[PDB]
Amino acid sequence: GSAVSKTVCKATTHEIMGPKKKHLDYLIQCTNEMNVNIPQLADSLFERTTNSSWVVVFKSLITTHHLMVYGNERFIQYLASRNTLFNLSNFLDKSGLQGYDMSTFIRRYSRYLNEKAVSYRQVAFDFTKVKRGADGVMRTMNTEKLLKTVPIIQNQMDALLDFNVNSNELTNGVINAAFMLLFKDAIRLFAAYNEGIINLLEKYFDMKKNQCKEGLDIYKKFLTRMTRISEFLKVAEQVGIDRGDIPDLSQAPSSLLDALEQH
Amino acid sequence: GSAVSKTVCKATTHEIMGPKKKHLDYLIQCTNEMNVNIPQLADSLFERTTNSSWVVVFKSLITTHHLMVYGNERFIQYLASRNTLFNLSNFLDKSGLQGYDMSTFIRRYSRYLNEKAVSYRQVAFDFTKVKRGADGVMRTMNTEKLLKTVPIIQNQMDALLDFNVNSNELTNGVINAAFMLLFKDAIRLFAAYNEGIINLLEKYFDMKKNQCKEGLDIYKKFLTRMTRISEFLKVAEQVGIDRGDIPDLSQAPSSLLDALEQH
Ligand SMILES: O=P(O)(O)O[C@@H]1[C@@H](O)[C@H](O)[C@H](O)[C@H](O)[C@H]1OP(=O)(O)O
Ligand SMILES: O=P(O)(O)O[C@@H]1[C@@H](O)[C@H](O)[C@H](O)[C@H](O)[C@H]1OP(=O)(O)O
Repeated sequence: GSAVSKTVCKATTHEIMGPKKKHLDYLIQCTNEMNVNIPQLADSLFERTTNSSWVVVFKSLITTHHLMVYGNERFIQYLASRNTLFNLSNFLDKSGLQGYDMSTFIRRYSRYLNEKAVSYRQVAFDFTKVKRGADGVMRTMNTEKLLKTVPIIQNQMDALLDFNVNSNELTNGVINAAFMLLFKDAIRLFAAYNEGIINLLEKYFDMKKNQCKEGLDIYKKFLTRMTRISEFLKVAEQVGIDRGDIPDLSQAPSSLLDALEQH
Repeated sequence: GSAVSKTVCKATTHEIMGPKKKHLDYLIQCTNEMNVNIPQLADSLFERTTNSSWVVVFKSLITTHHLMVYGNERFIQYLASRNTLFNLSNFLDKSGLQGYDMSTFIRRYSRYLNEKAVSYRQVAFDFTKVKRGADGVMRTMNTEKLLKTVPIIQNQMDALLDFNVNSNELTNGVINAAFMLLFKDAIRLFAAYNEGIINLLEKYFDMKKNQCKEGLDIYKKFLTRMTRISEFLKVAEQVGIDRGDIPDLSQAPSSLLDALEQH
């Protein structure tokens, strides 16, 4: 409460760096205790995003992201259960040039975090954390659910990609911390999108006519998102990310000629 | 040969970013083929470090590092088997201000890479890649070897820490790529140093008098290196590294009072 509320403030000071690890680890522990009240924790983070300063606001967003990623699942479950989330579509800190320039990234990042909660609300699991491989959800899921799901991933991906940053704009510790978390989500989200497309192809020839028509549209939009993701990973390469952490995109786009299996 | 030699050139162009992933992955495959001649591969990288331009030289160093980390063990085994390695102690590119400023980091980075090969030569394994835990080498190694080894780790660590960079000097893609690989080595190297200290303490009370005297000196220098590593991880925090990747240093420095178990 007070100890939680104080940690929230310390994670979101005016200092120009991302939230400190020591504050973030204490918050993560908070989400794992059955006696902590999650809504009060969340409320304190939403209140910090009514501040007028870009630094405070951007740090409150990054804290929320890190908790969705490393915190107990009850945190994102609460965020998904609310009706309204971040309303920063018109944010503008005009106090200095860094302010103006960062305001745009705040808008875009907050939209991605909203879309991340909405996706959890719709399918009741986190695309970034579920079992991959061949024994996983995205690999072993029925054809009806599949057709319903893949388009939700696509949507979460588009909001992520709209962050639209260039290497020459990653110039301070705050936006750099945001980018590192976005990178982590992008690679896990791609893995899951890819798995769904693999299942699709597996089942495509064996399926109803109008189904086939829906699948065709999904494979279609996947190929177009494949090139956007390439551009995103190139910004990561330019910035200096370890090349061992960057996934190899040499997987699944040869086959567009089932655009005729609808004879 | 020619295909290897050409890839080396492409990994080390004048362009101001780290070596591209596609070139690095081809080199990694080269080290895993029984028919590729390792010495010719290595020689081509050493030749690039006689270039006059800081960009070429720094990229040849980073390529060599990435191969020591992700390549087949026969690569680092060859480097350790040579008598002379990098001789860049007097490097200076004076063609522009970026040149002057980067020359110092080239000197320091090349010394760390030399020390990394020397350490492999001395103990016949890579501190960064061996089994950790309780079923690992660093946890289960005899008291004589231990006393001999821990000081080699300490030495490799000091050369790593002398890189001595501040957040405000990480301003281009080349030095940033170097830093990401150094970060990865620093955390694995610390894990192994820590494991050795744990074993030490385990065995300390049950050991010969002069042995005890040696152990005491090692624990001593470990505590002093513990604070340097803290400073290093703080530069990583400032830059924006995901706080989940940064290790928790809340392990093993209470006990200095065996400085008396020598009664
Ligand atoms: O060394 P760390 O753990 O950074 O803690 C620092 C500490 O060095 C000291 O400067 C505090 O006054 C400062 O406010 C605190 O930060 P905090 O208040 O955010 O804990
Ligand atoms: O798209 P990537 O794979 O970067 O390859 C690029 C390619 O886009 C094109 O500009 C080449 O002329 C350029 O030299 C090459 O780089 P390369 O010669 O280093 O392969």
